[PDB]
Parts: sequence; structure tokens; C-alpha cells
Amino acid sequence: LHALLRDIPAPDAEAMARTQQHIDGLLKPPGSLGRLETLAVQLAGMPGLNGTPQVGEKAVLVMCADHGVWDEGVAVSPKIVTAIQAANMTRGTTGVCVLAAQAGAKVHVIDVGIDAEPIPGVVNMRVARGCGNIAVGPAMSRLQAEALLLEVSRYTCDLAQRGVTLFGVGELGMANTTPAAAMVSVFTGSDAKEVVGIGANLPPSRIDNKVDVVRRAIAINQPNPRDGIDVLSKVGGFDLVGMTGVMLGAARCGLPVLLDGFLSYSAALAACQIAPAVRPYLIPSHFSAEKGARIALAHLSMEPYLHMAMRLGEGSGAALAMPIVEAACAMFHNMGELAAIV
Amino acid sequence: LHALLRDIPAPDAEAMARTQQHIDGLLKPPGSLGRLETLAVQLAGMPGLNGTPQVGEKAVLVMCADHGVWDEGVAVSPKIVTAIQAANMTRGTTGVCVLAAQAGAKVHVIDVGIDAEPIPGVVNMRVARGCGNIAVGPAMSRLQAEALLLEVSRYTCDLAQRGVTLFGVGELGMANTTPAAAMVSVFTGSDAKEVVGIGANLPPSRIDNKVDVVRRAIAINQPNPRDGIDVLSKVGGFDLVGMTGVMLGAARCGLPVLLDGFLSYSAALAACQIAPAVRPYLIPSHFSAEKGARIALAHLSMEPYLHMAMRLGEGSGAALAMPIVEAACAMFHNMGELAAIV
Ligand SMILES: Nc1ncc2c(ncn2[C@H]2O[C@H](COP(=O)(O)O)[C@@H](O)[C@H]2O)n1
Ligand SMILES: Nc1ncc2c(ncn2[C@H]2O[C@H](COP(=O)(O)O)[C@@H](O)[C@H]2O)n1
Ligand SMILES: O=C(O)c1cccnc1
Ligand SMILES: O=C(O)c1cccnc1
Repeated sequence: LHALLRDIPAPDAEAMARTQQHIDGLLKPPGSLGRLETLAVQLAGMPGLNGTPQVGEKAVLVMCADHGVWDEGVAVSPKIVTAIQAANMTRGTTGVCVLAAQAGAKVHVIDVGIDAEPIPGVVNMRVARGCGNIAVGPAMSRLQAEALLLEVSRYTCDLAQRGVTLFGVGELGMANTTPAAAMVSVFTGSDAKEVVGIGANLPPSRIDNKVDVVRRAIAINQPNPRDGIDVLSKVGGFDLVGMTGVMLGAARCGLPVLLDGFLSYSAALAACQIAPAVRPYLIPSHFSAEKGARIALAHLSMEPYLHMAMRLGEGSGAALAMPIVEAACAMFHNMGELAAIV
Repeated sequence: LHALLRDIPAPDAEAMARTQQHIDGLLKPPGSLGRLETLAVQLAGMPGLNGTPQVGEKAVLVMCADHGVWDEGVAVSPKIVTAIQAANMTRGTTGVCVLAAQAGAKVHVIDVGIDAEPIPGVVNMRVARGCGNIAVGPAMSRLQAEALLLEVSRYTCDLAQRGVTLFGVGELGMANTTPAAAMVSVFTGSDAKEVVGIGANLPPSRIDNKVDVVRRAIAINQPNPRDGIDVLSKVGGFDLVGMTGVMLGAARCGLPVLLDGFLSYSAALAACQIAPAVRPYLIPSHFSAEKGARIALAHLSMEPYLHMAMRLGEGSGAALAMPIVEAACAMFHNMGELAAIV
């Protein structure tokens, strides 16, 4: 894993300078396409893209797993809903599947810890049948976290060798907004009440319990904010670790990753703590309607492109933003040049 | 024109109720797809869409024209740039053309007042060779404004009969952010300094002149804020009137219209003043980087989906948002149902 992290490439400043010059010369007032221009330059700097903003094959990786903290009454849906929705992912009927198809992306469903029998058609990388209950101890061992990080990282970059150039990250796991909130509180130094949300329609009367569970998990585990792996293994979950792995993998591969919502923000906070070199490869998609979204985004220094009040997860937001990345490439390659007005 | 306005259909509450019920039953926590759900219901209420959110053919209408106010030194580009860019629109090299192609939409270029010889391949609806200089008098006569409104309205709804179900509005005209700012000041009751921006890269040292020109245009013409046509004819322009016409036309046709940037906001303020029944058919796209954007959007009660710091115009933002409208339809029609989890 040390090797992996040490081998993440820095952005290509030379390709970026050439990209900036080319964009400035397009048939439009300089800087008029705003963030679409900034995005094109960012893509140009990613080594896996061959010095130019381009999109080949697209893939959304959905990390599925169950959480022991579900027992603390922090989620309104029965625990089995995780397994059910994972199966539905193979049938193409879920929200991320429909939005991914609309964007021409392929969805990869990965089981890193569902508490049910293996689901056919789902990639098997399960660590255990659900992680430990963070309210009374750690989610997993540090060893388990590192192993999963490495496994998902290799899987992600291997896809790159099959033509995939743009990744999207997603998840599925009842109760996962609880460990997500705990991680955000720890990494940002914010109080749990300020970053704990309603998740998947948790009744307002049950919020107090959720805030209490989050505080207990932190007090009992004492996660070290300066060590992203320590945080993940203690108050995170397998799905959260898996998303972090996709981010580390894509960056090592020198390729872009589209973030999703609240769960993905907590995973990105961990990834950037573990390896700052991953930051340049991260691309925000939408601004989650989860309470702790603003705080998490602020510490990541990111401003999402889409304001849709979305809060579904699954990587649905990441899929919705893919056309935006393609548009920046289309702008770059298809617009005429001023030289061809002063 | 009175007939036209009187015949704009109210939204179909029955189709909307059926849409809401259907969306609530999809394979996801109720309301989790946020504004994508709200958009689907809004589309369902538009009579031209046959009781269901759907997108057939897509078209962006770009209204081109020159302005006499250019002589007051409010724009940095030579006046000929309007004619040049209009020609480029036919070659598919402009920003809106590239983004429209990416969204599978067709661009219609309409000349409602360019100060140059007719451009082949451009739809001819020119009123005059540029409008009057708003700093010393009106842009045009009320008669001219009404005539153009009616003409563009009929053209827009006629396209509907050719399969077009989604419109996008755009413009081209050096110096047009000046009359746009004047209209916004008048409709919102805001001071010119608060809504006058840099347009297409106007140097910071030239802003004072622009604010002064805007104030003079208002003082000299005395436009009545309660009469949208009076405002348009006095301190607007042919391109601005044309965009308003597309909005009135689409609404009469019972079809959705995607707004673009700052210029389109001023046109939408006028359209809603002229006929409140047009409001339900308007769909925001992006949040323009023009100074007066927030104020204009506030009076329209609209929250754009995209935050791209864009300020190009041409209907480029409208094209960028089309995939978002299609995604709401895909969600509606392709997601599975919960009945098929409680
Ligand atoms: N039926 C259903 N329910 C929740 C879903 C989902 N698709 C995504 N999610 C989202 O809700 C969960 C997090 O919310 P909480 O912490 O309240 O349990 C995760 O599964 C997340 O992906 N489908
Ligand atoms: N080369 C060029 N210049 C301006 C352009 C453009 N495409 C769109 N615009 C935008 O800039 C103009 C408004 O800004 P101002 O009021 O400062 O003149 C309009 O033509 C608008 O469409 N291409
Ligand atoms: O922001 C998200 O991705 C999210 C928010 C609430 C519940 N599930 C997912
Ligand atoms: O918001 C717009 O559409 C815009 C802003 C500045 C210059 N041209 C267009």
C-alpha cells in the first residue's frame, strides 16, 4: 500500500498550459465558459488522459455493505433492503442504473460486506457479513481496511486498462449515513449535531438518538484525525472504505473520479488525508441535501456543479454529472478558433 | 396578440397528481431524488407533453440583433462581431452549437435585427438594421415590439408541430447586456449599479460609463414597469424581444422552455409581466456570472440547477441543461417500483 500511495502521479503542468492556451483561443470571449474551462484544464493535467481532455468508457462503482450500527436504530429501512437493492442493481431498475444508462456509463456492483448470501452477478469482495457496530467498538481492524483499500484500488485501475477513463463512485448500505457523519465530525472537527442528517427519511423524532450514537462511536473509538486509515477502520464501514479505494485507485491510474453525495464526501475526506496527491483527480458532481454537506464540502474546498437537492446515493449524482465532463471535452475539441476576430 | 395571451393553457393538475403518485412509488426513498422529481412533475403538467414527462426533438433558438447603444462605448467588441458570430452559428463552430450537438439539439439562428447584409442560412425576421440607441430614445416602437412577439411566437409553436417538445432560448448581439441591465433595473426596482455587469469582458475602468448609460436610458424613456411591452420597446432590443416571444410561443403551445443566462432572465421578467401564465413553462438552467444575476433570479423566484460561472450567452447554458431534463424523464419512465419493500 505504501508503494501504491508513493506512485500516484502529480498533474502534468505542461499539458495543462497547452490546454489553457488552446481554450483561450476559442471562438468566445476569454474565460466566458467559466468552470467548464477550468474542468477541461483539470482533465488535461491527468496523465491517464494522454495530455488532452477526453472521455472514453465510463463506469460507476457501487460499493455495498451492511453496518452493525443499524442495531442502534439509526435507519428506518430493514437491514435486508441493502441486499434487495444490490440485486436490483443487476436488473437495471435502480436510480443509479437509469441515470448511468442515460449517460452511457456501465455500473459495477461490488459487495464488500453485505449481511446476506452472495448475490449472483455482483462482484464478490466481501470482508465480512456486515462491519462491527461502531457504537461499541471499531467497524473493522486496520489490517482489514488496508487490505480492502488495496483490493479495490487494483480493481479500479485494472478497469482503466479496458478503456475506462472516467469513474463515478457510489454506495449502498442501510444506516451508512451514521458512520459517514462520524467521519465528517472527526475530520472537520465539527460537532456531531452539526453534521448528522436525516439520511434516508429518518423521522425528526429519531435524530437525537442518531446524534448520540455518533458521539458514542467517537468517544469509544478515539479515532486519530491525522490518520485516515485509523478513522476509516474505527468509525467507518466497508462501503466507505471501498469508495476511498476507488479514489486512490483512479488517482494512481492518473484518471478522474466523479464524487457523488454525502457518503462520498466522507470517503474523499479520508482519501485526501491518506494521500494529498489524490485531490487533483477528484471532481465534484452535486450538492447533497444531507445536513453535513456544506461542512464536508468546505473542508474539501469543493463547489459542486449541480444543485438538485438530491439525497439518494448509489452514485446517482456522479452519473448525472458525466454529461458535464463530456461537454467540457466537446467544447475543447469542437469549437472553432478566434484566429480563424480580436 | 391578445388572443395569443388569452389562449395560454393552465397546467394540468390531474396529470401532475398522477405523476407525483407514480414517482413516490419508485424504487427509492420518497423524495430522495429532490429537484429531479419536482422537474418531472412540472413537465407532466404541460399540456403539450401529453400528460407525461417526455422529451422528443430539442431546439435552441438564437435571436440575433445589433443595438444602437453600442455607440455609447458599452461593449469592447466591434459591432461586426454580431454578424460574424451569426455566420459561425451556421458552421457549427460556436459554443452553443457544440453544446447543442452534444445534447442532440438543433440550433435555429434567427436574425431579428443584425446591422449587416443578410446572412445565408440564417432565418430572416429582421425588423431593422439594429435597434435605436436607448440612451437617447426608445429601441423601437410599441408596434414593432408587438409584431415581433407575434411573429416569433408563431414560429416557435409551428416547430412544435414538427416534433420539437423542448426549447432553449439564446441570443447574439454586441452590447446587449446593457439593455438587459436596464430592463432588470426597471422590473426589479433595483439601482443600475447593482445590476450592471462586465458583459463580455468589459474593462473595470469602463463600468462607470455603462452604469451611467443605463440610468440615462431609463430617465429619458420613462418605461412603465407594469407594462412589459412598454419596457421592452423602450429600453430593450430586438434580440431581447425575440427571446420573450419564444417564451410566449412555447407556453401557448403548452411546452417547456429552458432559460439561459442574464439576457434570458431579463426576457423572462418581461414575459411574466406580460402574461403570468407563462411562468409554469419556464425552466432555469444555470446561474450566470453576470453581476445582476442573483437579483433577476430572485424576482423570478428561480433557483438554477447548474453553477458553472458561465457568461457566454448564445443559449449555451440552456443546451447544457437539456440532459438534466432528459434524466428526469428517464427516472420517471425507467425506474422500477417499490411494490415490485415498504
Ligand atoms: N430503498 C432504498 N433505501 C435507501 C437507499 C436506496 N438507495 C440508496 N439509499 C441510501 O440510503 C442509505 C443511507 O441512509 P440511512 O443512513 O438513513 O440508512 C444508503 O443505502 C444510501 O445508499 N434505496
Ligand atoms: N465573440 C463573442 N463575443 C461576445 C459573445 C459571443 N457569444 C456570445 N456573446 C455574448 O456577449 C454579448 C453581450 O456582452 P456585451 O454587452 O459586453 O457586448 C452578446 O453577444 C452575448 O451573446 N462571442
Ligand atoms: O448524499 C447522499 O449520497 C445521501 C444522502 C442521504 C441518504 N443517502 C445518500
Ligand atoms: O449570462 C449570459 O448569458 C451572458 C453574460 C455576459 C455576456 N454574455 C452573456
